[PDB]
Amino acid sequence: MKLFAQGTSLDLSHPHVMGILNVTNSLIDAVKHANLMINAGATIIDVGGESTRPGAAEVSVEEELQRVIPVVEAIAQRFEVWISVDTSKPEVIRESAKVGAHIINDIRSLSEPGALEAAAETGLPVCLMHMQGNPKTMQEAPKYDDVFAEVNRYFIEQIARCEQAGIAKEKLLLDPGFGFGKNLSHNYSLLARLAEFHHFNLPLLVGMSRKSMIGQLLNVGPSERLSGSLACAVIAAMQGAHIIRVHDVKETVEAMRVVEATLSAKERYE
Amino acid sequence: SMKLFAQGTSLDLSHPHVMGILNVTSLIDAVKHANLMINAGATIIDVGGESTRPGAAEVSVEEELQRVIPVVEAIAQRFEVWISVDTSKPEVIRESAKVGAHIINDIRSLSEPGALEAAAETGLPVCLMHMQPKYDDVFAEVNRYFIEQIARCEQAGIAKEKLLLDPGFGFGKNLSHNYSLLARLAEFHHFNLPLLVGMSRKSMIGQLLNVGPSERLSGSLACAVIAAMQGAHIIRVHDVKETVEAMRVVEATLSAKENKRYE
Ligand SMILES: Cn1cnc2c(O)nc(N)nc21
Ligand SMILES: Cn1cnc2c(O)nc(N)nc21
Repeated sequence: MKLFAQGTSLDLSHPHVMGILNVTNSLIDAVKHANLMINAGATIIDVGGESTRPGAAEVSVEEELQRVIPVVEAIAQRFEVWISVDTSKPEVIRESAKVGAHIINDIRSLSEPGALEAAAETGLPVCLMHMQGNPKTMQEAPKYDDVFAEVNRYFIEQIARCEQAGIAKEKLLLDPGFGFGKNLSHNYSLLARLAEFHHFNLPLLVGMSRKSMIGQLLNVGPSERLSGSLACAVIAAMQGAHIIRVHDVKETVEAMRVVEATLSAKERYE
Repeated sequence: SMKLFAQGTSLDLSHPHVMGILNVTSLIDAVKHANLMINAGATIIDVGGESTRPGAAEVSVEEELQRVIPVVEAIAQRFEVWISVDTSKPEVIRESAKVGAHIINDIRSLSEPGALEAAAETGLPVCLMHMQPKYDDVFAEVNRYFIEQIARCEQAGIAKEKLLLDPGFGFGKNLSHNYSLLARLAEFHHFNLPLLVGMSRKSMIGQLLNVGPSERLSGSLACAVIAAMQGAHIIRVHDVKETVEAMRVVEATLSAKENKRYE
């Protein structure tokens, strides 16, 4: 299983670590951080210029372009690492692709007007992440009859949506969207059954690093969540997740080596 | 529904337990380290008074008793935690039980003269660990050993309800063997006995990552989670606080799963 973009490829025969580069002096520091993450073993860098947190304010397209495009450009010309961009905006998708981004990572799954068409035009890999509602209100009262079933149904529908727009399955990744319109028990129900999403025969991406599903479980703040985040990462990767999106790259890469050694000796866990 | 009974209390093995390592190979400092591990969430303390490491200095019966017994006694008097004692000597087994030890943890699986009888006399739970570097099928060999040792114990009057199995990570095993056993750990549940594992800071992490003993936390946590996801009941570690947090995540995950186990 592989992905192709910008004349290179990403081999997903072992779990990859995606380091988070939050860009909400600035350019200089961003590239410094990307370098540290690459040295720590990150093979994808995730650049995001609009907050995806509960209650977040929107960001204008001109400001998002200013935050994201020169960061993506600078990385793509200095390093060989793959680059993903967290954007919902057609114009950021186009301009990011133009300067070398490899993966379109939209928490809104190209729901914005023109996003679907801009994504397809790029020819790039696209991640489809489940979210209930939208970031302004998604965490007010998350509710599911059957969260696994509804997330699974969403993937079926969105895959169809992308295919019809000319984005082939071979370009798609799936992400259950931990924390996005989900309470604590919803998150663990999905993590417990993550392996069952392999039926789509698509790459699985997960992001749990320092999130509330760890915080609310341990009752600690964001800086005390490394051990829980590693446990989540390991649980996901043992079930065959292909990309793990994290803040703490070095520690996560070490954990994935152990997972990889265990998987090699096996005849995936489920 | 798996439980262990000892010294008038019981250990509920419906969820994983973290066992903290207390090295005593003074009494004040041993008690304070035990207090820190309990505060960090360890529910068993493993006390060792002749090191189990390779080529560690052997000690006399009297020395091991002087090292081990006062520590077991002090913990049993001050805390509600369960106590595991690392020993191979009949006399230490006997005296440890007398001052409140809950589990006999013998890396040699009660192989020394007298040890099997002394263990059976105490009525305490007994951990059977595998130790031998080469195997035709390391899992099959470890599985045969367990079959052998379980029988030997049952013959001596130690019922199956008292046994725990440990595959013995790093004990006569190379990198490949260790990960082979880790990968297939869930298959050992066919014995219907508790599984105890210890991978904390060991060579199966160190050689894989090429880092020193103090740099292996992330890898140790990965091993723990992997074992616990497969239904391992007790995890023996140096870093209790972090392991306990990781086990809490594993338990939230298993509670959401139908099988309550990954294989
Ligand atoms: C941008 N972003 C924040 N959290 C995320 C998650 O969990 N997945 C993806 N794909 N993107 C995320
Ligand atoms: C005492 N000791 C050291 N390592 C050990 C391991 O891996 N298992 C058990 N049961 N005891 C151990």
